[PDB]
Amino acid sequence: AKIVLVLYDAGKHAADEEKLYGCTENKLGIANWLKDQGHELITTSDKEGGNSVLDQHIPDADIIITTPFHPAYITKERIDKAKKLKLVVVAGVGSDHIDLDYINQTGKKISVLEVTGSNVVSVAEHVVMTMLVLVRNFVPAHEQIINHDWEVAAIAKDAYDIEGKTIATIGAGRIGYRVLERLVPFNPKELLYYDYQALPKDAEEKVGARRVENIEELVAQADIVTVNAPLHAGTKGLINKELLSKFKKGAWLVNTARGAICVAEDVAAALESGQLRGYGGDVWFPQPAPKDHPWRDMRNKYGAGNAMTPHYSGTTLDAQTRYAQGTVNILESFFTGKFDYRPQDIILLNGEY
Amino acid sequence: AKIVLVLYDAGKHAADEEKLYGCTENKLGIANWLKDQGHELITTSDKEGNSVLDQHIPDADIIITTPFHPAYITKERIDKAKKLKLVVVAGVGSDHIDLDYINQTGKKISVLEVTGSNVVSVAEHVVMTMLVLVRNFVPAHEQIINHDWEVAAIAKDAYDIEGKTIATIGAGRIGYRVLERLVPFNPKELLYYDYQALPKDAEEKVGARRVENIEELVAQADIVTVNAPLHAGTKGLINKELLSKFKKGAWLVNTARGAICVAEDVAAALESGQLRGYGGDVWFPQPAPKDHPWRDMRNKYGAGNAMTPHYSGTTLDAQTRYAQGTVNILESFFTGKFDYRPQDIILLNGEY
Repeated sequence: AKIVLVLYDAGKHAADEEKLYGCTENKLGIANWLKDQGHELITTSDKEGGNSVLDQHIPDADIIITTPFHPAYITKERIDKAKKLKLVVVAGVGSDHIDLDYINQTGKKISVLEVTGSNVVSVAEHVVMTMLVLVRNFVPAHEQIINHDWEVAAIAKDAYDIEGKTIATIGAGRIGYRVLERLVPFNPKELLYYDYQALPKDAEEKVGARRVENIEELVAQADIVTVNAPLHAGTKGLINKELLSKFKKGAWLVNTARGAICVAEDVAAALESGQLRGYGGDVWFPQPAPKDHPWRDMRNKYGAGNAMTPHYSGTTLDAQTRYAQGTVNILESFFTGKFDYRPQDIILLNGEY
Repeated sequence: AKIVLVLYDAGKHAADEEKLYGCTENKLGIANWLKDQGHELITTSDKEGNSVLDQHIPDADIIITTPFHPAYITKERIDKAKKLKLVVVAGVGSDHIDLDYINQTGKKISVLEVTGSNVVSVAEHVVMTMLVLVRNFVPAHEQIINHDWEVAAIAKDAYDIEGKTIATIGAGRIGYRVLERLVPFNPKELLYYDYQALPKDAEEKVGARRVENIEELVAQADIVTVNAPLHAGTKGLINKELLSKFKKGAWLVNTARGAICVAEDVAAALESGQLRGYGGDVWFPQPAPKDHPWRDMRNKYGAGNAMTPHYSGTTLDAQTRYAQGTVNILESFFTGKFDYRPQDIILLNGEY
């Protein structure tokens, strides 16, 4: 079987860290396994333009493996040319780069699987970390040290404890809930959530969570807001100038979900105005963020309140090990003809939901 | 009564933030409370050198200090303080007060601090610092603001805190609250070393296992955090010998006292990879000199440093607790009820 694996080139970084499975140099740790089984593995980061290594191999690829961290766009056009395509894998979680709709609507016999649950802890930790960084004003504090300064009042004047804050999640899916779980022993004033359906009463109670009917009422009472929902018609451009005006004045906002859920210039304005005290997270639109993206240079009135990182929260080394293992499991399920996939991993099975 | 309150000048920052109580400009938010009660308040930052503190010491009934800008209540000052009845720390930490001398004199001076008021603030700082180091946040943010984007450069040394073995040296108020906050992160195990056991049911609440000696503790730990007082057993505890027994690539956090570490030994361990990261907000000497080795030290990747100035206990939330607790102490004294919170007492009329 011919497998096309699309990942980024990690360059010298792959040489520094053998556990960095998720790059072209290290090949998810599956190269020898595939070779020993008689399979042909094409690994490439070249995924854009008709001339690309990806497109060269598409016509006779049996399997394509992709990553949200360097997503090969498995478009209608590519699917149509992929005459032997049987399985598309996401070595991680997130599938917007694959035209699931097209596969399902046509009824093409193509399975699409991802390593469900493998990303969740990593992102949830990143959220709580980012909350803490922002609320406790860590960034300018650290900057003082490395700049050979020491002016405690300059930091203290905008530093709080997370204790006694009201904390709101937009979305209480796997990540949102794991964030709430992690926030419990921090003794927030209250944990709150908005979602299209309720958490079960026992789940709500385990984290002391209260359901708020609408986002406007949710954000109005929240010291801290975190976005943990997918990008869709209900969430695209959700965090805009209008909704931001409904936030608590000097609220902190974290988004490790999708960049497009925010209107980027609206967030920058709100931070600079004091409507937000801080913003952080690792997701951008466009992504990778251009060098000029407003979220890079945006600061609050004190020159802080920015806890942005490149998009990496779900690709820690621990997450990458789970992605690599999960990819092997999926591939073994396929190669053996068992198709004994983990039910949660199945996005489409031979084109069906 | 005459109350001398020794803080620091926050300058323009005091005007920026009204909840910044711990500075001379804002006078713990007690200046009017004190005047309304008929007391005289002297506020100064001048504590070195005929300094203003020294001018007022001879007839101060009460001196209020802050551990963040400590006025040293020295042997000489105790001698000169003819009316001294009460010394208060608007916060927690009494290193700057010669308690041994006060006790020795037989003078009826109470010394109180707002016990418990800094604990959550420091505990949060610890867990934050752990996450920042483990998840490799510092170089990640630096990329963004440097207009770069190279995920692999960050990911190559970024881990989840989940599945890590985490150890605290000391399981007192801060140490225990750190452990409590770590529980839902699913660590492989939470461990502690201390001179006394956690009460059984507190031990079981965080799933902690006691380790009998420090060497054994640090040898199995992915992350170590220092939450012990500075004394004979802990001064220079974290030296090159002990560090060489750390798990290779461990993360170390210290928000307790700078002097529990040997500064150059920690820096050496970070540069060599014995530590993957070091963080915390305590320094020795403090404030840190401009070339203090902990400022510039990095792991081989140019990261592994999550140092801050000494501010974890200075958050606005803690400062509110300090101001309120200082009111509580003062009013217990003023009313002559002396109905102090038992945990606030360091000396009661000179006695431990």
